[PDB]
Amino acid sequence: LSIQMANAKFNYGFEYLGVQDKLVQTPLTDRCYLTMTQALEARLGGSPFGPAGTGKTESVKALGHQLGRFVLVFNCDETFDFQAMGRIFVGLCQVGAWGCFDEFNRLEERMLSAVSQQVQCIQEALREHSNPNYDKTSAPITCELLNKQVKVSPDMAIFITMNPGSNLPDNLKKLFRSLAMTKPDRQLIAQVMLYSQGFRTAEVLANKIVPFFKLCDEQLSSQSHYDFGLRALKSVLVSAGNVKRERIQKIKREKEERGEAVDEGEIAENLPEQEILIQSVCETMVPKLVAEDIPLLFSLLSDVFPGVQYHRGEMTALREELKKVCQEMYLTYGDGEEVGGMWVEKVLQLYQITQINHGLMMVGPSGSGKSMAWRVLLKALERLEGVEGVAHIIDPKAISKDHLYGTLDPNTREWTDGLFTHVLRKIIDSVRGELQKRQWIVFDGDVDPEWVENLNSVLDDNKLLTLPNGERLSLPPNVRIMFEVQDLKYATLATVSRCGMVWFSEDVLSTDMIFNNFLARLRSIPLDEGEDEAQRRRKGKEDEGEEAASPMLQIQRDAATIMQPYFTSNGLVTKALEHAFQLEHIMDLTRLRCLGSLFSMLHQACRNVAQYNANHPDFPMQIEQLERYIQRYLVYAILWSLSGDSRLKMRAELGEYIRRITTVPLPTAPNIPIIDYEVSISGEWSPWQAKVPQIEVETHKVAAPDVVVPTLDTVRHEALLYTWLAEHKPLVLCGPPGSGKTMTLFSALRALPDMEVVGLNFSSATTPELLLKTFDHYCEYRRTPNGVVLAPVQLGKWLVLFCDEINLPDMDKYGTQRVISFIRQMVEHGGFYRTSDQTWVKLERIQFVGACNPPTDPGRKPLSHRFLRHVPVVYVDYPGPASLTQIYGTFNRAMLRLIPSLRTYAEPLTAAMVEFYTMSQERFTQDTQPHYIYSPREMTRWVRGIFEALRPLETLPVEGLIRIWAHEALRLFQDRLVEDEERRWTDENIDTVALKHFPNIDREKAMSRPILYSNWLSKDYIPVDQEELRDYVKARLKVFYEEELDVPLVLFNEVLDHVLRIDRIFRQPQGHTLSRFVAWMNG
Ligand SMILES: Nc1ncnc2c1ncn2[C@@H]1O[C@H](COP(=O)(O)OP(=O)(O)NP(=O)(O)O)[C@@H](O)[C@H]1O
Ligand SMILES: Nc1ncnc2c1ncn2[C@@H]1O[C@H](COP(=O)(O)OP(=O)(O)OP(=O)(O)O)[C@@H](O)[C@H]1O
Ligand SMILES: Nc1ncnc2c1ncn2[C@@H]1O[C@H](COP(=O)(O)OP(=O)(O)O)[C@@H](O)[C@H]1O
Ligand SMILES: [Mg+2]
Repeated sequence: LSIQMANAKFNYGFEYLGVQDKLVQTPLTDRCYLTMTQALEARLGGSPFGPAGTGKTESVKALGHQLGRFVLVFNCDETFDFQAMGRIFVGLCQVGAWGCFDEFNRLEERMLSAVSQQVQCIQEALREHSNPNYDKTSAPITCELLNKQVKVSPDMAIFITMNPGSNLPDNLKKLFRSLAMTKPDRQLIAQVMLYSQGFRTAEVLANKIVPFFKLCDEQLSSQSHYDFGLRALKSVLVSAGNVKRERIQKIKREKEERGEAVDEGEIAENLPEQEILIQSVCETMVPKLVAEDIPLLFSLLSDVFPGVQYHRGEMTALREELKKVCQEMYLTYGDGEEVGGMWVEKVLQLYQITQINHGLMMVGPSGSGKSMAWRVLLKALERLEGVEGVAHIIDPKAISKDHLYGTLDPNTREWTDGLFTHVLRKIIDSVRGELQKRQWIVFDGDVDPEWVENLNSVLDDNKLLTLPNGERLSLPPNVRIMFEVQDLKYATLATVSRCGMVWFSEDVLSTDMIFNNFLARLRSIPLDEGEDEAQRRRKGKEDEGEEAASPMLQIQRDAATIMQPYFTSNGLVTKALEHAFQLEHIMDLTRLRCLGSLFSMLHQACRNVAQYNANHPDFPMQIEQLERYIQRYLVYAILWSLSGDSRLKMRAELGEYIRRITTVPLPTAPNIPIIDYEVSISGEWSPWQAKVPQIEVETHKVAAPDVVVPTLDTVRHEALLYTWLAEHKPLVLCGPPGSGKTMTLFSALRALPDMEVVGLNFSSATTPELLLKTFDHYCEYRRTPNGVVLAPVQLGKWLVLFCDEINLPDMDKYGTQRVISFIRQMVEHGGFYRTSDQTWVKLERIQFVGACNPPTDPGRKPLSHRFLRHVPVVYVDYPGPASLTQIYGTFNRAMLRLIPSLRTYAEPLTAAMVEFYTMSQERFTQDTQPHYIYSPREMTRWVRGIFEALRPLETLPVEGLIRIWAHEALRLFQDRLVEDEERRWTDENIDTVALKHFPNIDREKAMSRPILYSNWLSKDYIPVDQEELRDYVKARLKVFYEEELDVPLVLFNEVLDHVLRIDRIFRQPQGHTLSRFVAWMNG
């Protein structure tokens, strides 16, 4: 066979090509064939250049296959095996075979230059053929490849596909003929391909569908997972042909069951082709469509296909099973355009995608029901198809890639299966008849290009996991690999293309569905039975005769009945949530975080009523008292769940709004926030300030009593702490530095009897290994018939992990914190995977409680929205004036117990320590300088300061106390200042505050301007004059010259002061050229 075109005359190399994709011979394809064959006749190379997805490489492949020549497409995107490319060029030259480089532009410059030199040598050797004088009876053509004279066959050729934006290297510009494949002719491809599927009308369908894809491309919002190129269009047309043939066979079988004669042409003639194509387009696109783009897509579809609509296929059996399972698991179900219609549609789309593809993804935002949709689908197909459904949930970023896929031991060769490989091997072996069962492996975590490299082969049509051990695991047809991801920001397009997709937009789960789920869970789940009765929930399909499973069920049912009016679609909770979303919060506010926090608080409310009934066995709670209590608690929990993450002013704003919209009475005191009030066990409100005792501290522990001085901010938060620890929810506390989250959390946790606090401090290098080490330290694994359970060694104690800085762990390159995802999988799935043995282990009595600083701070990072959904976040602002006054009044009263003559001045002093401090906090801010930061840590450092000036001294006058107070004020606040006028303001304001709070104390004796305190001159820490201190420091400096460093150091006014400040800080506890000098002097 000889294939000829214009001058070119090739011979057909009879190479077996299999069922290779045929290309519609469009005008651009004909032009490309013409120019490429002309170049090959001239022995020049071919360069079809153009935008991405314009048929370049596959047109070259089509031309090579038309002449029967072996084509070898070389990719040029981070997978370019250079070490084989010299060998591959030698093979191409010797055997005779074509080589095409897809996007040769994408090569790095070194790679580009080297391959360019190789191709230049080859093409010069090929061009040496073209001269006529060279007789080929004796012509051993050769080229220099791999330092060898390799013979070149004439049939061989090389093509280089380029992407403009550009040109070829200057080496090959003279040698390669270029062709612009700028725009393939979509209409003719669609026409020929639709006519290939048997569509009676193809010109109109092609001329409609082709502009529609372009219209979708421009109009719809840009998303990575969308694809409206020629590949997607051709896949849509194949699916349309399949739907058409299915309809032919449906009508045929319907007639055959009855009494009729069959002829395929008659049935095919009378059908709507537009409806079939539209059904295919919708079935293939709408699952991927974001909720914002679906009505735009339907509008464009109506415009391009007028008077044609897509009626969704009715799956009555699956829908009934879905209704049954949803009623079983306290989930709202709908039949479309109802409460929960979109979610039902999405789970049905998930079923379709699982049926078609063997790999799929769910790409909603956090809190859209993708995990619940998948679970409901599995448990519904359970009853529908009579096949047991099993789920293997893996958080892939939590585990390392090596343990995920198993690593070959570099020495003493032995294979250790990874977790995913262990699951696949277990399924393939089928020790328990796993092949009979249906198994879905769900990667429930962020997807990255690193851990999906081995999964690319599995997700593709190969369905073969290749391991470095050399074992090739074939995926059985029962296995389905699924993905849950909040987003696909860092996913390669290669991964997305292989997988089907269902986008679960956040407006698939309405607030009404979550409220219905909460109330249904309240009405049927006893809140004290826990996990022992959790199995029995499945024993009864309706639990008849078990309405009074406990008094807990009855009381919480009454509470739910009381709460129903406020949980409506336009109730108090909905409006409160909508307003709260307008407020700015230190952490990103998610809907389900607020809702889970509120549900936990209401759970604790009904628990409190149960406690009241237990403590009043004779006359338990009446329904009126219950109504008042729950009505007030709902407002209290609404505030503390929504505005709990905001400043006091915004909490007051939300309280004002609730006062505006609510019907429940609120307190009748004008200048008190609602958050300051508690709901007592009786329905009436009561201030929190009544529940905060005034205590007295010992002098021994005056500045570090690890017991928190009870203030308002401490009697509130601890209550909330308990309300969120009874439910085992992972509490988190945030706030500016020094606020007191760590002490408050430690005291609240240690106050409980059962809790065992384990103090972990997180940092940038912390990983899952830290938590695992803590578990091996305090906890242990035990085997049970249910499975492996991790438990604390101490029986009957709830072990809690304090994660002191949850924010600080560094993100990976792809915006995921490993330890945070690990904790997320624990708190959500109630366990993790032992990687060493590759098996699921369940936590029994493990909890997490975190502290943070706001994410705006430099070393911090924002937390994952999948993780922030579980944790309730509280914002501990600074204590403020009254709280500071109480906290440090107790400390000053303890401090003055040393000298009994100044006890009466304890309270006048404390207010001063507050007032000036607050004034500084209002005058100097972080904007002026980054280090102008004030907190209660200053005040303790004030207290401690005075303490270590008062501890050795046997007695003082009040003026001495004022002088020490002023000295510590200057040493803590004046030193940090940068500007001289600020220092002068501090000088004047210390005097103003002191004389305001200490009238009839003469200022001249009490506070002379040159305030210096030193311990070198005398044994005690008492004031001294400037000249004596100058002389002592000068003598010691002269000694220092000839001792450690032999250089002159001059003493001026502004260096003696720094020496004294450094020595002072050396004398305090936890006190953090001149530094070396003062360290030497003080030893
Ligand atoms: N109610 C209080 N009673 C006593 N001291 C308090 C109180 N509130 C705050 N403090 C002081 O606040 C300082 C900081 O408390 P601490 O909890 O130890 O730091 P922190 O809250 O963890 N700050 P950080 O961990 O950096 O975000 C300590 O010196 C406490 O004495
Ligand atoms: N069909 C439903 N009807 C009612 N409530 C539902 C339904 N589906 C989910 N919910 C509620 O919404 C919650 C979130 O569902 P799901 O756990 O599947 O979310 P998700 O989007 O996967 O979240 P995450 O980002 O935490 O992984 C469920 O715990 C349940 O409270
Ligand atoms: N003339 C054509 N006939 C049929 N299909 C085509 C034609 N041109 C392009 N295509 C399709 O468009 C897609 C283009 O991808 P490909 O040619 O591999 O990369 P690029 O076009 O970016 O060089 C292919 O899936 C191919 O099937
Ligand atoms: Mg999920």
